[PDB]
Amino acid sequence: SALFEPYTLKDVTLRNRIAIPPMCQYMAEDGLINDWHQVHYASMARGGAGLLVVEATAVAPEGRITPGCAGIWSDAHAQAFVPVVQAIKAAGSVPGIQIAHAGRKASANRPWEGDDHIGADDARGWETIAPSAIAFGAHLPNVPRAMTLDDIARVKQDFVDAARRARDAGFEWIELHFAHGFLGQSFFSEHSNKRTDAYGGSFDNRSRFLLETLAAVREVWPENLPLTARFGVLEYDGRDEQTLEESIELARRFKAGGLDLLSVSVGFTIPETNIPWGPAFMGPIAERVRREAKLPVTSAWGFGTPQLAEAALQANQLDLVSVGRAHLADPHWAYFAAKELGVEKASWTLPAPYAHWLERYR
Amino acid sequence: SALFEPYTLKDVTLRNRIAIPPMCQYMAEDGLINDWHQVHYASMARGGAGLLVVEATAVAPEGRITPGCAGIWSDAHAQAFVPVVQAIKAAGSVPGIQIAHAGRKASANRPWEGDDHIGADDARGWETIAPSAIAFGAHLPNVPRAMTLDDIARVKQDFVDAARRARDAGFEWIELHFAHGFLGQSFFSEHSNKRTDAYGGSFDNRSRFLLETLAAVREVWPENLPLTARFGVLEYDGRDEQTLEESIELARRFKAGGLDLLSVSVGFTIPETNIPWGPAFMGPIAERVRREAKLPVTSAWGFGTPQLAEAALQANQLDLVSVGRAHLADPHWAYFAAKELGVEKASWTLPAPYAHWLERYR
Ligand SMILES: Cc1cc2nc3c(=O)[nH]c(=O)nc-3n(C[C@H](O)[C@H](O)[C@H](O)COP(=O)(O)O)c2cc1C
Ligand SMILES: Cc1cc2nc3c(=O)[nH]c(=O)nc-3n(C[C@H](O)[C@H](O)[C@H](O)COP(=O)(O)O)c2cc1C
Ligand SMILES: CCOC(=O)/C(=N\O)C(C)=O
Ligand SMILES: CCOC(=O)/C(=N\O)C(C)=O
Ligand SMILES: CCOC(=O)/C(=N\O)C(C)=O
Ligand SMILES: CCOC(=O)/C(=N\O)C(C)=O
Ligand SMILES: CCOC(=O)/C(=N\O)C(C)=O
Ligand SMILES: CCOC(=O)/C(=N\O)C(C)=O
Repeated sequence: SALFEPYTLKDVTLRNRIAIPPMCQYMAEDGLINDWHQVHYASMARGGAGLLVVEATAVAPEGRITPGCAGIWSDAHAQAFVPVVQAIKAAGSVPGIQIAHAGRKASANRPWEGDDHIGADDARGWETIAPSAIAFGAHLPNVPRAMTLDDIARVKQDFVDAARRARDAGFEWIELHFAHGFLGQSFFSEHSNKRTDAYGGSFDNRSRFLLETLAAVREVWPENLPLTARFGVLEYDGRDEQTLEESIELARRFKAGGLDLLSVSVGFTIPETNIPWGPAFMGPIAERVRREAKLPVTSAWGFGTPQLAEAALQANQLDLVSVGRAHLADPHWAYFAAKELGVEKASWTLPAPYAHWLERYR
Repeated sequence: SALFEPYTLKDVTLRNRIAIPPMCQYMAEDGLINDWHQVHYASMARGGAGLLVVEATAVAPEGRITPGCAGIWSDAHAQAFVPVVQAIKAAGSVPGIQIAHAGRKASANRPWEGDDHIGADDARGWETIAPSAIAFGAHLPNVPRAMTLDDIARVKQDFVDAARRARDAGFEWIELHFAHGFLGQSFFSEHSNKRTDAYGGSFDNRSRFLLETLAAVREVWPENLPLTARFGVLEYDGRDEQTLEESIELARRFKAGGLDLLSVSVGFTIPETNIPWGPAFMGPIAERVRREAKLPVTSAWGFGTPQLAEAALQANQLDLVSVGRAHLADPHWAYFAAKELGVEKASWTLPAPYAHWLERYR
């Protein structure tokens, strides 16, 4: 089965094509991860996935989505990830991390605590920053402060320092969070970027923050470890053909700038959209980005059955299949997929203390 | 659903009727558990089971099954369990432990490393002890040393010391391992016990080691925490009616000795048997023990589907359903069962960072 073929990118070899995409846990305190994350990540890595990308980890305190978000804005924050890196590697998986800045969608409650912007009377909140002083709307009404040129320099340096820390902590795969309506995506989109300086207006200017951040990270991230990004390539806002064409052109520039793989997603920049949710619906879009930009890709949002994942690889729509929620339901989902796809010795997707007995359960 | 009704025994309340029975991991070193066990147990506890009984933990070095078995024969060994106890509790499950002595089945290889008695030239092996100098046979040919009265006194004290260490580590539930052909079971069975002293021959004599060990443990284990045992009530050796009658009588004497619940199993004392493996095959046997000995029971060996578990509880065959291998396959099996049985808010079997999203997946 294609899902269980290894994948090599730079010096990193994944044992199969199953990637666990970044999934915020909202369980950190002051950015510091803890026993929640340690067990959560170690268990999923033992489940068999070849790559585990750690959740959106803020490059700066105001770049957290919520008060429960992980951070990597100090060396002490980075050192807290070391046992997670070690547990993922000990399980035979590859440890990655998504480094992030939530932009105008920051200072929000946890999803099971309202999911909305923290009110001004709640001392847990903080001022948000963005390309322009314009709110997302809906449940995120807080108007962000428009970034200064010094803010732009500072946030870029925060991404550099976050990448340096991720490198030194032993991560073997990095993903820049340029998707999902957060800071990077909001620089690209004309919905959110009304700037009149070098960072807004034209395609070159809207791309500039993302390309400059990529280039700055490229200087500190090892050439032999995959340098990746997540990017929303369309919004389902009635502008899809033009937006996809521009996003694919930006992907070409990412490739020229040393990007090794693109996690293809939806922008989620504004709420006034009509996303056609369905099984594997991103398949054709990821395939178009992969083929037209000539870059390996992953995607998510409905590939979480063994046959859907296998079909996407066979059709050369994806290079890795990201499977998120199914791994929250079952940390050993990779083993479940190996069984369903008839992999020889499927139980040995898991470590010996499980595999021995489940082979004989069979 | 009966499977998701709470259960109270002494001062302990389990949130549902799903118990994870003891399952050796073979990953300890010199009896000390480590990060294998920490993640393994914490992840299963977060999966939703109401009770998690930690694997057979040796009361003495020679009572391990294998060089990978956990031990609790010193205070340092007990302290290693504290983070496991606390992680199970933090997940909302109840931490138990099975304390054990492998008897003539000790000094064996891990199951995926031959599963057989360690060879005499292998430096990892040790001298085994048993009621009588008689080998199990088959893949376990080593002849054990017949225990003296001094050995009997010492092993009993080892069980006492282990129970006191388990108490201080914070376990809320203890299970004495009198099953599966190990030391306790082998004192009961005429196949393995040929003694001519007070500990062999008659039913009273064969029961004596088990009753005296239970009574000695009772003096140090808190009256307000469940005191349980696992015991093989038949062998499938052509002597089932007589053996089950004797085993049920011993269960009555365990109850008179303060036992709160019996984990009903098969003896596995000798290899020359014909065990009729099948779904829920222990149901009728556990029901007979429960009704005739008037004692709460659990059992295992084929209850690991949601409907089989539910049916056994509704028929009053069991008070708790032990589900072992299904939790190695999926450490969130309790959530899978809640979904299959149509429990309201089934996703909230899991902690919020999973439950919130799986409710909406639905
Ligand atoms: C709990 C949760 C947290 C998420 N956090 C992140 C995140 O930190 N970064 C990110 O890029 N996507 C995040 N996402 C989106 C997922 O990576 C993924 O795209 C989504 O779950 C769809 O894939 P699936 O259908 O396999 O679940 C998150 C999704 C969930 C359910
Ligand atoms: C890996 C493994 C380890 C086990 N270790 C123990 C043990 O330490 N003590 C015990 O009493 N039973 C042990 N058993 C037997 C189980 O507790 C249980 O009775 C068996 O797995 C049957 O239940 P199931 O059909 O739900 O798996 C073990 C079983 C397995 C698969
Ligand atoms: C068998 C492979 O798994 C392991 O050894 C492990 N984590 O995966 C540890 C720390 O014991
Ligand atoms: C809905 C698009 O945004 C995401 O997927 C996300 N992070 O990227 C979270 C934490 O929800
Ligand atoms: C029929 C069950 O066989 C097993 O796997 C087992 N436990 O589950 C053993 C041998 O310990
Ligand atoms: C909200 C549930 O969180 C937990 O269960 C936990 N351990 O289990 C923590 C706080 O780390
Ligand atoms: C075959 C019966 O033995 C067991 O289940 C056991 N412990 O009790 C193991 C395999 O470790
Ligand atoms: C509640 C819907 O869950 C999702 O689709 C999701 N990821 O899978 C989000 C919003 O991040």
